[PDB]
Amino acid sequence: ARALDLLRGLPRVSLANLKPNPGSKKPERRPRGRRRGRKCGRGH
RNA sequence: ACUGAACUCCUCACACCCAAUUGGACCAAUCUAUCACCCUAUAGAAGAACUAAUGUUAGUAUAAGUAACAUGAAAACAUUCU
Ligand SMILES: [Mg+2]
Ligand SMILES: [Mg+2]
Ligand SMILES: [Mg+2]
Ligand SMILES: [Mg+2]
Ligand SMILES: [Mg+2]
Ligand SMILES: [Mg+2]
Ligand SMILES: [Mg+2]
Ligand SMILES: [Mg+2]
Repeated sequence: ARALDLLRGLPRVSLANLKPNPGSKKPERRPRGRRRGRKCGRGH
């Protein structure tokens, strides 16, 4: 099982590494900007 | 016969010019948790960034040193005159 030793190939897994899993939460878009929102949920 | 453009070719480098709406990836600053020690990495947040709403608080221009405004005269400030 190469997993544990492959992990041993790095420094100590400190608190600086606990990443949310990619696909954890979709981006919290503030309803604005040049791309997502110009009228923010109501239209003209 | 030329001159005449993002049409096209010419050499690089090409996924870099609609309307809403939707869908994905990055980040301005701050706080926190570990890092780090001239502005820093990665994560959880969240009152999270403005050329404007006939917005409001402070400052300050302009119109401008303009529009408008006051002390009867004289005299040693005794007093006289109008
Ligand atoms: Mg072309
Ligand atoms: Mg288009
Ligand atoms: Mg940045
Ligand atoms: Mg905000
Ligand atoms: Mg402003
Ligand atoms: Mg204003
Ligand atoms: Mg004038
Ligand atoms: Mg005058």
